[PDB]
Amino acid sequence: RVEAARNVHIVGSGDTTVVLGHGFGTDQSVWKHLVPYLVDSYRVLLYDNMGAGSTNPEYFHFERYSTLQGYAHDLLVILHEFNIRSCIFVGHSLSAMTGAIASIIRPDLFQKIVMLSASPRFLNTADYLGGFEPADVEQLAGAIEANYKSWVSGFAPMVVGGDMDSVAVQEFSRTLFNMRPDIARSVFRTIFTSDLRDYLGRVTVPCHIIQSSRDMAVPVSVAGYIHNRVGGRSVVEVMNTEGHLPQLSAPEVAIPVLLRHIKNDID
Ligand SMILES: Cc1c2ccocc-2oc1=O
Ligand code: NA
Ligand code: NA
Ligand code: NA
Repeated sequence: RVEAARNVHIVGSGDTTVVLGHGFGTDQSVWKHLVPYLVDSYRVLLYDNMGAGSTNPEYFHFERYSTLQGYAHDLLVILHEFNIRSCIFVGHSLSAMTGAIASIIRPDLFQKIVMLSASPRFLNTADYLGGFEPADVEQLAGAIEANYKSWVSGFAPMVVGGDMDSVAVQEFSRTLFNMRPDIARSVFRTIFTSDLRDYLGRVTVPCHIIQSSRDMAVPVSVAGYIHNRVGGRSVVEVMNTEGHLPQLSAPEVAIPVLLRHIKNDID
């Protein structure tokens, strides 16, 4: 059941639905410090993607999940099946891009996109700074197929930032361990070999572009890159936070920023 893989969950109520997408290695629980502050005003729809929960027996890695375009298509199917009208889409990490891709096809279904820790491409070119040289990609991949357990122990603190002991690193490690290792590797490869830069000018719905100032995976210049290239309205806010999952690791800072961008129009 594709429904089992997505694990769509709804909470809250209101005239507007907020759809929350998550990044690689985590799941919808990454939004645990945001949801309490939305449910009074919004219906909230959460879903799992990018291989999350694939240690569940009922999980099957459908063919559509071979590409980020397939995830974008699947998001559109979710919006259809849950009768979504003009959602506020909040995408962490690559789900910002699957949301953006989807919004080019059904802009009528998106009131806005709020991007958190988004990047259209991690690998550098001669002319584009994504934050990774080839050596960096190969070193981050590390033991992902040799020894999944070892890989997680190194990957999780690097991505989350701060220090290995933090609850956020523990949480990210927990969700990584709810991924089947083969799926983690294939999705990791999909992501690092995807290049979404060409889509940006086709995006027309308003984009609120939020990131940590100190994110190992997303140089500060990436927020500006997106801002300069999208085809509709946009705004940038770079937070004084570290790490790729600041909604989990620095909620005291990140949650009020997210709420302001959810609740208020540009501009
Ligand atoms: C694969 C991958 C990542 C690796 C490191 O940092 C953030 C990432 O987000 C992703 O989707
Ligand atoms: Na697949
Ligand atoms: Na379906
Ligand atoms: Na608004």
